[PDB]
Amino acid sequence: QKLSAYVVDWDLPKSIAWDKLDHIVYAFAEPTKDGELSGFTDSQLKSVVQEAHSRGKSISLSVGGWTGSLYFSDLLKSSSSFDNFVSNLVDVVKEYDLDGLNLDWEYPNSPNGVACNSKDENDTANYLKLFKALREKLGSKTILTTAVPTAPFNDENQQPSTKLDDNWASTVDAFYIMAYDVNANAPLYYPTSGNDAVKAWIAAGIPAEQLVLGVPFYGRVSKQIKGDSTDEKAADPCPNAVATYSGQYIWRTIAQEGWDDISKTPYAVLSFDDAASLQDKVDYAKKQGLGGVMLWSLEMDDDENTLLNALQDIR
Ligand SMILES: [Mg+2]
Ligand SMILES: [Mg+2]
Repeated sequence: QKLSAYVVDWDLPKSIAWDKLDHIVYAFAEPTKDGELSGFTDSQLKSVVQEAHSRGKSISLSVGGWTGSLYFSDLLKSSSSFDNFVSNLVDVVKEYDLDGLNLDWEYPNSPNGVACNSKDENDTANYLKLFKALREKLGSKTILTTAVPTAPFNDENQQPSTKLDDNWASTVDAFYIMAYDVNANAPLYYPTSGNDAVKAWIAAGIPAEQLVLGVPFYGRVSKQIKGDSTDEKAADPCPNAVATYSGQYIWRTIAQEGWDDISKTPYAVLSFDDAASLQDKVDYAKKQGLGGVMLWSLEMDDDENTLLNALQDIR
């Protein structure tokens, strides 16, 4: 899986450029307070799985996400909720014939992310309990990945773990660094960036070949002011939460509506990514011996696949 591409349940790519990618990550299934799965479309996940297998491609289900991380901590600290969650993850792998599961908790024991997310000092340890249990329960041929922040999972004082249980690196196949929404939106060099994140995760104990550099097909605008037509005002799943904008401009608005040396990204203020910066990220990933790259998200590209084409050197 040198090149993985996220697709979203609420806006699937009408047509997937299958031979231009290796791996589809389907977002999101949201864990409920009770360890159930929710939020994704049966028929749609079935159909995408069937198409991926027909095209000889692999597909994972992403569990969690920005508004799907409310109950990870609560679920994983307790016992039979942990077990119920593990069993339902095994069962969704059964049901949908999945090649992998991608765990996207944002974030273990963190003040960042959705404000009212459940958080506990033991979140990273129970998260690895979850991964060891999943590797247990699913077999060796199931792909276990996680979408990860720019720094190793927070410790029990809400600081990036300086060392990780190498049962991480031996249980989890790949770690997808979400090196975007940093501030540059997806800076390659920097107080963090893709390079700084790769350094931190390598120093924490995750080898480079199990690290996957995450790149965006969008940019963020600043003067939170509104982005383009897809930036709708939205509130987090917390009572009384203020609804806000993201500032998002997907690549398609940039393209149809017609440089920063330090971060190696383009500015317009709209900080975003084009074929040049994405090629720079690919060159970085190759020079560092990373496992590949992941992209968020596939539907944001244009008809002529500008951004997906600019990534082909990884594969
Ligand atoms: Mg169902
Ligand atoms: Mg996200």
